[PDB]
Amino acid sequence: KKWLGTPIEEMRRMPRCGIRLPLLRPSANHTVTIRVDLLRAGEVPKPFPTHYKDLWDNKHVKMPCSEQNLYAGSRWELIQTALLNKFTRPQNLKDAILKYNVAYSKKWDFTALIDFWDKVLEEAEAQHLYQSILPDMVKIALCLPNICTQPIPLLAAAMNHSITMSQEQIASLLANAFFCTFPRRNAKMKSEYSSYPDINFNRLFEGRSSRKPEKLKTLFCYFRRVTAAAPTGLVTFTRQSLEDFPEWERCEKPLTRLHVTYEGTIEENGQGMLQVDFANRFVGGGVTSAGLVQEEIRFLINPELIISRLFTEVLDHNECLIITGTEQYSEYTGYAETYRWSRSHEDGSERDDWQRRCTEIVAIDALHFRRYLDQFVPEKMRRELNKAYCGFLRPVSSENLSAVATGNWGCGAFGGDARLKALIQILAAAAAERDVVYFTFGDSELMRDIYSMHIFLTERKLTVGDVYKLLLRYYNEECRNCGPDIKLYPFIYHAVES
Ligand SMILES: Cn1c(=O)c2[nH]c(SCCN3CCC(C(=O)O)CC3)nc2n(C)c1=O
Repeated sequence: KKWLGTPIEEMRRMPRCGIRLPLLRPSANHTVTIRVDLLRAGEVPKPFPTHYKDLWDNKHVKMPCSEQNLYAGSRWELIQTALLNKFTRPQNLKDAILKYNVAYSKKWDFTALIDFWDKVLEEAEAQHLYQSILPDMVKIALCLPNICTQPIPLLAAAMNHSITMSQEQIASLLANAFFCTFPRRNAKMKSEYSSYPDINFNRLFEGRSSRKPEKLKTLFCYFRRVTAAAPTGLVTFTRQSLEDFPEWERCEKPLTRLHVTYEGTIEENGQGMLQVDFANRFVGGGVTSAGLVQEEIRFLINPELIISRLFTEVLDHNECLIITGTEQYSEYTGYAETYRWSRSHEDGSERDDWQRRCTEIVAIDALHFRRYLDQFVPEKMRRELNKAYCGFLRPVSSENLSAVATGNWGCGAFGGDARLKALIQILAAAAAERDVVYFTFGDSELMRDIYSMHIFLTERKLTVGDVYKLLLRYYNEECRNCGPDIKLYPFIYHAVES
């Protein structure tokens, strides 16, 4: 069988399962950068306010077009002069970017940008790039003060706050990131913003990996689309930080339903579900540098995700980032060394009443384990449970919650055990009262094992706490004084049947 458990057709999805959205309005915990009274399907949203307002401080994005962005001369004037030149060769673009980044002219390498333009693209593609795409990217970047007129607060640690902005505003900001115009975001030894991810794209231009051309094709697909015809929708970015976490050993909740399959993907087969991003604590991971695994791929085919890096501080253990409304612009094949851009993608997702695509993605960062046994330590298991729980919980009735679409979170490079991490997500979803749709990405044996454990536990009516106590026993009996002699799932079967 290609899938096991509850049919996926019986799982809840957006928009059909959602509650009527309240009226979109700014508030103390919701920044809204567009005119809600003029928001209409198929119309480009109007920025609010009408005239640029600047905030240059430690609570807001430092905009490149700020009159306080100085070097004293105006850095924004310098950016304008540098970018409003014909490009005909990749060195022209390098030289332009470095005119307002002089301190980094010896530090930033542009080999991948030069190789892409000169050595990957055929002549006609290169010509289209410098005659049409790059000039159009410059124009939308330089339009920033007319597009992003409202200060953008930082989603800082411990903040429970949301930003809703237009896809068009995101395009202007991402064009600026491409041209590396965001100030104070560059120095390796920075104090300010040291707890924020990279946003400027300079590391996309360095080195000779065969990955970078594929990353650039994926991003230029997006840039070509959104400069040719402005997207009309909205995107919400919500930082969520919980303080009340379950007493896992005493939770009497039953497990919820499971669909597990070794075929399909989160982004295609989990349409309308809560889609997990296997994130780095710096959201987006290496998307703007060398990474090209699950999180980076998603940030490339849905580039509006990338802008979360402009304003999202590194996630603490009790926090996540929820992004609603990003659009898929590319299709791809493979991953890492085999990742390839395939073609442009026309997103068919419905939009909700806030004109957001009905696509909800949650970034939750797993721990990186130096030693395999480290992850069975109770404090580490509880950490992962609470992280997933924070990502899944919507402080909303269970009937209005979509299923969670996820997979082997934190496995591969971070050393997580897929069978443990699957069980941890199942418990967290149960506590948040959501069903689970689990993609094993080609591993048929894992699919069978997860299904078998799930139905074993549910048929015996074990609670979340019952299972968590079994994890603690496994640690104590097979890990603390110990790889272990007995694997986790066999241990559980034996303990319960005994
Ligand atoms: C359910 N699910 C996935 O699990 C998934 N994984 C990926 S790429 C992950 C390749 N990465 C390479 C380096 C390795 C190391 O360095 O250890 C580890 C693994 N795309 C995915 N999608 C779309 C999906 O739906």
